[PDB]
Parts: sequence; C-alpha cells; structure tokens
Amino acid sequence: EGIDVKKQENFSEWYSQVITKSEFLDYYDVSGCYIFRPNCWFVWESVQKFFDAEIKKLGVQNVMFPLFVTKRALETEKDHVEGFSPEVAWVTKSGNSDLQEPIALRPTSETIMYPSYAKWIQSHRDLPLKLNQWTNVVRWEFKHAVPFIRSREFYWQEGHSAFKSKEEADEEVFTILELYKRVYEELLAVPVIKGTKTENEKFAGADYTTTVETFIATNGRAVQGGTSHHLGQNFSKMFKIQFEAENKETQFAYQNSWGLSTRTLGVMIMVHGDDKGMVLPPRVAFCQVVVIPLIDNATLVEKTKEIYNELEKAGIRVKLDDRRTPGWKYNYWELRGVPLRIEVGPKDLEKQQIMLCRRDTGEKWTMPLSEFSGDSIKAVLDKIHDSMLNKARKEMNERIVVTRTWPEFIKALNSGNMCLIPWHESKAAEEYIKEKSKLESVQSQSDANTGLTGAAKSLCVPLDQSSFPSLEGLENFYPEEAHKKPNCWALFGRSY
Amino acid sequence: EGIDVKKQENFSEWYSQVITKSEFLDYYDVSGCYIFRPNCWFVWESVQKFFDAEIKKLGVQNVMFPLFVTKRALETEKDHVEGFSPEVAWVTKSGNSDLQEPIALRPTSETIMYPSYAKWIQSHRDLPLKLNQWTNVVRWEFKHAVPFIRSREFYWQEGHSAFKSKEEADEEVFTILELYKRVYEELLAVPVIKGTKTENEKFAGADYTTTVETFIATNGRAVQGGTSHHLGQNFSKMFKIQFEAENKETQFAYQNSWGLSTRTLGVMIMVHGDDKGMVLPPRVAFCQVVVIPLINATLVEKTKEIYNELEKAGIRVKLDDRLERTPGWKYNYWELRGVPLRIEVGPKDLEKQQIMLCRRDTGEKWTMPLSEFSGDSIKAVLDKIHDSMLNKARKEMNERIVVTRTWPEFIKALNSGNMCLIPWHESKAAEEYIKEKSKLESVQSQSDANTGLTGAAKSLCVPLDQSSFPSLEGLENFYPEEAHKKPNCWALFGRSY
Ligand SMILES: Nc1ncnc2c1ncn2[C@@H]1O[C@H](COP(=O)(O)O)[C@@H](O)[C@H]1O
Ligand SMILES: Nc1ncnc2c1ncn2[C@@H]1O[C@H](COP(=O)(O)O)[C@@H](O)[C@H]1O
Ligand code: PRO
Ligand code: PRO
Ligand SMILES: [Mg+2]
Ligand SMILES: [Mg+2]
Repeated sequence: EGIDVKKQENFSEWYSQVITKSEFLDYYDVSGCYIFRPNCWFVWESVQKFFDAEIKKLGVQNVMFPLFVTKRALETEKDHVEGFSPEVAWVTKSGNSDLQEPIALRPTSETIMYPSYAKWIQSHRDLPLKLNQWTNVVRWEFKHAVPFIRSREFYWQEGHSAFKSKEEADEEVFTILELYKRVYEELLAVPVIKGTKTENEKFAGADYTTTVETFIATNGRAVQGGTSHHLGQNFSKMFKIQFEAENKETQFAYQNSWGLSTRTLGVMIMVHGDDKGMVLPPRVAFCQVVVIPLIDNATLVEKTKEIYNELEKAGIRVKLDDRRTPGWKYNYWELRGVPLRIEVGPKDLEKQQIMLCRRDTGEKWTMPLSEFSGDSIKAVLDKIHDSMLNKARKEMNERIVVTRTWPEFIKALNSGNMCLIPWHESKAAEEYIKEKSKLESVQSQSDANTGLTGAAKSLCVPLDQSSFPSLEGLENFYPEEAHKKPNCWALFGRSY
Repeated sequence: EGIDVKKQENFSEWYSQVITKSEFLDYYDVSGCYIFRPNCWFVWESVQKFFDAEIKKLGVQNVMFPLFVTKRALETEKDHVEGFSPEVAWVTKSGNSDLQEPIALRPTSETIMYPSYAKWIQSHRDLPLKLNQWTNVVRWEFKHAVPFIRSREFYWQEGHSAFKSKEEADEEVFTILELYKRVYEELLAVPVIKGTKTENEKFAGADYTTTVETFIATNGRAVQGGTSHHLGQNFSKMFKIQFEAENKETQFAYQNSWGLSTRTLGVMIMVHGDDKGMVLPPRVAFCQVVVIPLINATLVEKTKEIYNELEKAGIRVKLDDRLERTPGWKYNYWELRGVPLRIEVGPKDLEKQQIMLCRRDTGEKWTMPLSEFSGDSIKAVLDKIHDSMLNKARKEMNERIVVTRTWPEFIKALNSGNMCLIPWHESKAAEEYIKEKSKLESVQSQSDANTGLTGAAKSLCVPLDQSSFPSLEGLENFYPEEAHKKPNCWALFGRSY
C-alpha cells in the first residue's frame, strides 16, 4: 500500500518496504538471494548499456568464461585463495551421483581466465589484451545479507586487462575508476570519493586497489561502490602469463582487474529514497514521466494523448495513467519513483498550461503549453538529476569532518560522520583504530540488528589531497608508532 | 594457421579446429564447459539485441531470478522434476563446511519463478504477465558434450508468460516460434522446419512443445534449434497461480515457456563452415568487411577513405595495413576467422578506378568501379551473401528430406544421410519401436560414435505445414503392434544430436 515507517525511524524496515512495495525486489527462499523485478532490472540494464559503450571506446571486448572453477586452479595464487576460501560454494554431485572432484562456483574470475591469458599471450604484439564479462557471482557471505548491497549471488561486470608495462596498466586503473565515478554521478546521481585502499583492505594479490566510496547519510555509513585493482605481475607470475618483449627478453605481463556490481542499485535507493518511497534518477527511471488526466471531457482527453505522444516520439519513457482518484494515482507513481508527473486538468487548459510535480522535492509548478516540448521536458528531467546529485553531495561533504585528534574522531564518528584523520600506513594502526573506535561507539538498534558494527574502518586514502589541512605537528593515532609521522589524510568511518 | 582436416574427412576434428583456430572458442578444465571469445560472444550479443527488441514489441519485460533453487520448489511439479532430476547440480558445501540444506543450480526456472507468479497474479487485470531473462543454466548432461550444441553450462533466454485463456496462450506459442525462425533465417542464414514434438519428446510438464528443427548436412543429423512450450494449467495448478476472472470465478492461469540458447552458434558453424574455416553470416559477423591495401601515399589515402565511408555507414569494417605480412597471409587470416567480404586495393585496380571484392561464402572475386562504391552498395553485397548462404542451406536441406512410405524405404533414406517423412499415428510405443529397430539396421561414422551419437532415428517433429505432403491412403503404421492405429499425419524422423 504505502510506506508506514520513516527512513530515520527504522532504516532497515524502511528499506525493505521501499524495495518491495515499489515493485523493485522480492524475497526468495534461498538465503541472501533476491528477485529483480522489471523496474529494478531496468536500472542494471541502463548501467550495462552506458558502461559497455564507454569501455568499447577503450578497446575492451566482451567474453563469457565458465561459472565453474577447479580446486587446482582456485589454489594457484597464494594470497587470492586464502582471502576467498570460506566464501566459496562447492558443487559436489549431479542428480544422485557424486562428482569425482568437487568444483566451485566463481567468486571472481582471475583463476578462471588467466590460464587462458597465459596461452593467448605470447608476444608483445598480443598486448594489450582487455576483456570484460557481464556475469553472476557467488560469495557465501558470512555477514548478514543486505538486498543489493551484500547478496550471496550478485551481478556485475568484471574487466581483466594485461599490458606490457606498468605505465599502461596504471593509466587503465584510473581510467576505469573515472568511468565508475561517471556511472554513479551521471546515471545514479550519487556523489563519490575516489581513493586508494590501505594495505589491509586491498584485493588479495593486488599491488594496489582504488575505489569509489559512497555515503549513506541516514546511518552515517560508507559503501565501497566499485573497485579497480592494479595486480602488477602477481598473477602473471603465478599463472606464467609471459611474452617475448621489446628487449627480446621474456617478461611477465602487468595486469588489472576491475568490477562494478548491482550494489550500485542499493546505494542509489539508500541515498535518494524518502518517506514516500523510491526516488529514481531520471536516466535510470523505468518511467521518467507520468501523464495524469484529471477527470464534458473529450477535449482534455485528446490533449492528454497529444502530450503523451509528443514525449514518446522524443524518446522519453512516458506513461499515460488514464485509469481511480488523482490522489491515489499520485501516490501510486510516487511510491514507484517516477521523477516527473504532469497533471492535465480542465482549469489548467483554460489557462493554456499544465501542472508539473517533481518527485525529488515535491515542488509543483505550471508550464504554458507554448513552452511544453520533448526538449523542455528533458531539461526538467536534467534539472531533477542535477538537484538530486547536488543535494547528496552537499550532505556528504557536510558529513566529512577533519579530525586531528582522537576525541574529535570519536565525537564525529558517533554523530554519524566520516572522518579525515592524519595517517601513516600500517596494518597495526588500522586494527588499533578499528578496535578502539568500536569500544567507544554507539549505533542504532536497526544497525545492530542488521549485523553492523560501530567500528570505524579505513575507507580510502583520497586521491585528491589538495583541500586537506597541513599535517605539520600532527600525531599518529596509534601510540606504539608515534615515531611514524602522518604523511597523508585517510578517510575512516563506519561502513556496510 | 589453417584447417588441416576436411569437413567431410572427420567432422568432429574439423569442428574442433574451426572453432578454436578462428578464435571463437577455447576448451576448459571442467568437462562440458567452454570459453566464448570476443568474436564468438559477439554473435550471441547480436542475437540478444535482435530478439530483445522483438519481444519488447510484444510487451515482454526483462527480469533476473536467482541461480539457486530449493529441493522443495524443484520437487513441486512431479513430471517436471522427474525429467530433470539426473541433470541437476547440487551445492552441498561452503568453505570446508557441509551446508545444512543443499541447494540446486537452475536447469530451467519454472520452479524458481512460479511461486512469485502465484503472488503477482490475483485478478484477470494482472494478465497477461510476460517475463524474460538472459541467464546461464546448468544441466549435467549424461550425453557426451558438444561445443555450443550440448554444453553443461549454456546461455539462453527463457520467457515465461501467463494468460487468462488458452487461446491467448496458443497465439503466443506460435508468435515466439516465428521469432525463433527469424533469428535462424534472418540473422544466422540457417533454414528451419517448424513442427510439434511428439508426446515422448515434449517438455516435461508441457501440454505441447513446438520446435524449429535445423539440419546438419555433413552427417545428416537434425538439431532441435529452440523450443516454445504451451504448459496449459499444469504448472499453475501445482503452484496455485489463480485469478478472479471477469465472470467472478476463480481460475488457473494458462502458461507458456520458451527458450533459445547458444546452441544457435553451433548450428550456424556446422551449417556454414567450410574447409578454409569460419563463414560468418554478415549480420552477426564481428567484422563484416576487411579492407586490405596491396603495398603509395595515394593508395593509402584512398584505402582510408573506403574505411571511413563504410564506418560512417555503420558497417563493421577493419583496415589491415600490417606491414610484415604478405597479402596472401592476410587473406587466409581473415578467411579463417570468417569475415564475409574482403576489399583488396591494389595500384593496378586504382589506375582503372576500381577495387577488388572477394566474398567468403563462394570465394568469387570481382571488381567494383569506385563510381559504384558506397555504403549502400556494400550493404547490398552483404545482403546478397546472406541470401546465398541461406538459399544454399535450404536447397541442401530440402533435397535431404525423403518421403518414405515403408520401412525399407525409411532405412535406405536414413542410411544415405536423409531426414524422412513417415506415415504417423501418435504413440510413445511406436516411437520407441522405430528408434530401436532403426538402431539395429543403421551404421554411423567413427566420428559420430566418438561424439556419443547414435545411428538410431528419432522423431524430430510433426511439421506444422502438411500442405505439400502426399496422401496417406493405404499406408500402414510403422509399428506392427499398432496396425489398428491408422496413420493420420506425416512425421519427420531422422538422426540427431
Ligand atoms: N556480496 C556482494 N554483493 C554485491 N556486490 C558485491 C558484493 N561483494 C562485492 N561486491 C561488489 O563487487 C566488486 C568487487 O568487490 P571487492 O572484491 O570487495 O573489491 C565491487 O563492485 C563491489 O561493490
Ligand atoms: N545442453 C545444452 N546446451 C545448449 N543448448 C541447450 C542444451 N540443452 C538444451 N538447449 C537449448 O535450450 C532450449 C530448451 O531446450 P529443451 O528443454 O530441450 O527444449 C532450446 O533452445 C535448446 O536448444
Ligand atoms: O573481485 C574483485 O574485486 C576483482 C575486480 C573484478 C574481478 N575481481
Ligand atoms: O527448458 C525449457 O525447455 C523451457 C523453455 C525455457 C524455460 N524452460
Ligand atoms: Mg567481500
Ligand atoms: Mg536435454
């Protein structure tokens, strides 16, 4: 019917109601797996089409590798298998007959693809090799599952590239990272912070991991929104991906891998949804505009149909709801997230105008028919997009606090902020901060029931350090390493 | 690199060489699973884009349901689970720990989707409900795996529709079947025969199954190319998919399901490939035209202009100006990979203001005056290639369908590589009789035997269009025990994959 708990009253219950009552998602009888209904899958198809077109400009090609991976392949890279083992699902029988060797469901495809890379790459003329696939992924998550954010089966693209040099590899890492920033900001109207993961948080077998971090204002938590890894020669040495180089010597290839998943949808909903339900960014909205005739009515009906037809020919995803009272119809499409409603009533036609209502702010205003067109409606949709992004970015920036000392850090953390702290890289320092922040923290009942914690973890070391204050005289948060002077700022906070 | 085994010499070895040396597919260390390389996956993406656009016109919407299904759901429809049980893969462990509840990988999604259909459908106003998904599926095939044709993981679309009446459901079955025909003929240049499966061959839980049958001329085998099922109320009764109708009664929904897979690619290759390698139908060719300068400043600029004009016209074109490679080497390189049209730009031809074209399917070479060169005229050549590929295969298929009124005629036509039209009266026992008896009297190649195939004939389909078939008068049932069941249609029987 409608949403009966406010977003700030019970966040996880609000989330469940919004994603199901909007017809985005349904629950399923396999734990941690969910059903993507049409309006929801439309968002992921929209991301696919945009991202596919951008990586084609880079020479990346789509492929499909198998779902299954052998134990022998999985166990090839030391760091990788150790970091993924407990989350690997194993097929052990077919029908009633046991397999000779159990085989695993892919948690990620490095060990599935790279034996082929070693065969296909023989010369520098075979490089760069840049492949991508849109697939499903299985990770038997131990943490509490969260729709979209953390599902046991999820959908992604994973790109895997091999290069003759580190310089080419580095360039791709940040090129893809910019593309992930563009998916979030230009399609989903979600602002991001680009950064590098600390040593403790980076991908197993990577030399370094970059990330686009996102912020959930309601409970003050970050979400790792997508990652782009430089694997160096770590995987090519273990899988023997070698090539006859320019210096006539045999060299190991430099590799990257990068992935973006349906976690995007959860961030979009958690950022933009409100107490009336979904609020869809126009460029991924299954329906961008709904036209509602307010109901002698013959003329009004024909003008209503012409408005619909003009928008449809312009390529706007438009619906005509000529079914029920206006108020009931209004709630119907508001719950489902439609960005713009056009109301055509008799009083409006007398003044040669229509009434518009934008979902993100609820503002209502009139537009003269002389100003109505496919292009002017598109401009309204772009204005909504910009407002949604600008609002979220302003809130995010206000909720990032420079905390030079521990008391500032704990205060900002417990009031739902992310923190920029003086940082000197150390696994021991990161663990110290995680433990001490947890001990001095408090979180909502909803977060506690969701299996979340009040601990602060490292989110990223932001790429752009230019707006941050001076590090002079600042002390390490970890007293045992007081002599290791902070040499950058790191973003820490609570997370999913 | 080249194909060193001929298509007619050793079909399975030819097939392996063509799919790997063209960079379409690679083998993998899990039996029955294969790697789809870029040029190959491009064909399936091309099918996806065409088919998705067509079903959208019908109101079908894309979704995504989970990979996993519970034992409880799977066992809900009796016939369905009995027909798939031996092929279902089971997840039983995570990490080092046995799961308390094993879960299965989807062999097909009826039992995954229909509990939700029962929730989403409440009134006739909720109907029709038409959903589709592009997914991977797992069937732990007992038969020997065949790249594309029969893999243990394959990729498909599966559509699932529910209607208020049988009439609406029947109409959709044949609308989708026509779409499968169009995929094969208009994209893949493969001719099809539409028909209904016999009772013994139809989908488990279906009221009837329709099919597009295709023909592999080299070993005289049919391939079931895609299927469109009417499920009647069999699944809606078991999953309680009910609705309040207009007359205020409670009724079970009528349902269909229909699926087309990457088997399409295998049929495309087996039909069109030759002794030089892949032969790609132009509308799924990763590269439709390759432009090759014979090496010069003027010639280079004209070569680039040809490339630019074709690219602006939306043709998928490549310029092969690689330096340390001979022209003949370049020719073989792209012929092996299946490019349908090659343009050679040499100094002698440009002096006469013309270019040399070579079409992959027949190998014919001919010149085109630059005054006639354009995006449209090159597209016309590509469409001519497409029609030729389709017409050649259809002519070959039709010549290999023989009307066999008696058992001796049937065996003779079967052993000389034909499909056979036989007098037919539906009966599971008659079909089993024909299969067993033909197996005893048939012989197949070593290549087919090694591929896990059989020389036995099975029912392929009862063709929908019987209008060209001769009279059944005086013909006897092929099954002597059922002589009292008089033939009342013609059925297509033959060897198959
Ligand atoms: N359980 C999950 N559900 C959804 N997306 C996930 C999950 N785990 C990781 N991801 C996404 O997968 C990609 C790689 O994550 P990671 O290997 O943790 O860097 C990123 O785009 C993540 O957002
Ligand atoms: N093992 C397989 N590999 C590839 N395609 C298959 C396989 N089994 C069935 N198909 C395809 O899946 C769809 C359904 O097949 P069936 O359930 O036999 O009607 C059809 O389009 C078949 O061609
Ligand atoms: O799982 C990951 O994080 C990396 C990036 C995509 C493929 N593997
Ligand atoms: O497996 C089959 O044959 C049917 C058609 C697609 C969905 N299930
Ligand atoms: Mg993880
Ligand atoms: Mg089968």
